[PDB]
Amino acid sequence: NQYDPSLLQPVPRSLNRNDLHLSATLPFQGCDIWTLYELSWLNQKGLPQVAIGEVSIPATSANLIESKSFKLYLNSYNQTRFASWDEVQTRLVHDLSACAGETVTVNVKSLNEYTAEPIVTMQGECIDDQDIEIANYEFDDALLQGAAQGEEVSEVLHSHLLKSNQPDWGSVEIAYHGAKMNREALLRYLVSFREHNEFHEQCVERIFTDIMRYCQPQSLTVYARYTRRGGLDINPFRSSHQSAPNHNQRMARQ
Amino acid sequence: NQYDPSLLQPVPRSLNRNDLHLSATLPFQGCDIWTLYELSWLNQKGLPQVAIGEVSIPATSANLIESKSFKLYLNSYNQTRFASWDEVQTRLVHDLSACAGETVTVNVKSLNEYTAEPIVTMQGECIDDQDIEIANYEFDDALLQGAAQGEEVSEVLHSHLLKSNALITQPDWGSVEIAYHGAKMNREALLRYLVSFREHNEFHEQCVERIFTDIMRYCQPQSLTVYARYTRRGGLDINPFRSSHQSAPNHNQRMARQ
Ligand SMILES: NCc1c[nH]c2nc(N)[nH]c(=O)c12
Ligand SMILES: NCc1c[nH]c2nc(N)[nH]c(=O)c12
Repeated sequence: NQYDPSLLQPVPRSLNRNDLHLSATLPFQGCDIWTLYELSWLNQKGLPQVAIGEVSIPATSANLIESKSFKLYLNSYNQTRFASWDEVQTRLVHDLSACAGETVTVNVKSLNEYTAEPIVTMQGECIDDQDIEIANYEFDDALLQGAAQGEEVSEVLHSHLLKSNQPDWGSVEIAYHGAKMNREALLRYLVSFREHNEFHEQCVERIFTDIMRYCQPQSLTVYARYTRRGGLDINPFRSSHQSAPNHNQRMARQ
Repeated sequence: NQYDPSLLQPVPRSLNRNDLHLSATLPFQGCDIWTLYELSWLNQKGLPQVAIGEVSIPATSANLIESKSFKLYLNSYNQTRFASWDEVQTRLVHDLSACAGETVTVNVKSLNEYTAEPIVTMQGECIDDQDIEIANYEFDDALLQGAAQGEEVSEVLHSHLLKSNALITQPDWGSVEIAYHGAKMNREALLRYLVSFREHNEFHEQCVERIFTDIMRYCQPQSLTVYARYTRRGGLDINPFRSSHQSAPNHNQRMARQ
């Protein structure tokens, strides 16, 4: 099967946001950064081309794009001849923007651009090394109740323990300014996502809205980077004060 | 549920090797390097642990391990408490060696070991940049016929254009590095040959062996190494290494698409 933009499946963002009981206007801004590790097509002469794509979808887009459908859409490029790399990037912008409902940004880079590019970790302190027992993996947001009692602080915390539903795996970076967060509670909360079902996008939005309503920080940023499924990974960034992360560099599991 | 070694499914190497007309005594030595990006389990206290696994399976093993079973087997660790990372590494070795049929080597690394680790590309000259037309995608090994007419040389070549499917599937993507000492290979022929794999259905390990045996039969190098690095599926990638003279690749460093 060749190029087929109708393979893309929009999912209205409002659908699962309704269950976060949001306000009229969004409490956050941000974007979903997708890495397309498998991007490949044929040039005009039938010679395969390979590239890595990077896509940025604004969090204000009416829809997100269902990842399997994104994967299938990309696969439809595989056996398709395009006259150039510019054409490929342009069609990607067109189709993805059409689907999302807002202009999407797309970078199509040759593999060579990645040579020597670092695997990175996240900012701040990892909260994952704690001596605690967890017997119960059921999602409990109330785990955050009275979570930030501390001194007013600006800090960045991260965790590699985000898991969801076969399993999805992710790391999450939480930067905030407010009463200092209890690290055990935060860890327990994050771990409680383990058995639970939502899109990565929806999960980041849940974590943001839960932290905001329980811990009431002055400013908050929640940024997760998930390992790829079907050659694509999703990296939702949601912030009270900030538009996007500085770069797309991959983490160890990605 | 809980840790379950029975999920592992071996696939005998003999299947494809018979297909490639090999005897019990192999033209090559080597191993299959797997990277396990998703390895996770619970510590004794129920706190999730995450690691990247690195598994080397000797090419002399009776069996390979079917990737999906391997993934499912690994998932069974997710909700299981293990006493230590040491116990995890031990269980992996024991179970994977039993499935493969020979002692497998396993390294379980913390995520932190990868910080600042650079992405690498393969060695030598990329053959991918050629202005040529591909008329059809059917696998053709005869594309290598008369492919090394050149003066005697030692060189390393690579291509990012390896693609494959399998009956069990969704395309697989890979890069392949070929180092040889022999009559110099025509790069157009080699590139075409590799591209002709696009619609091919076989496992990564089988592909690499096919490429090695094809190059050996058609190009008759004095020594040959074929090393492919494939993108992951289900959290696992396979990097088969096959050489006349060498037992293993120098490292597991990941490539752009991996
Ligand atoms: N992770 C499950 C999943 C399936 N399809 C998806 N599409 C998007 N955009 N995000 C997701 O998290 C998923
Ligand atoms: N990629 C196809 C595939 C499915 N299962 C597999 N198991 C192994 N060992 N190798 C493979 O290439 C595959």
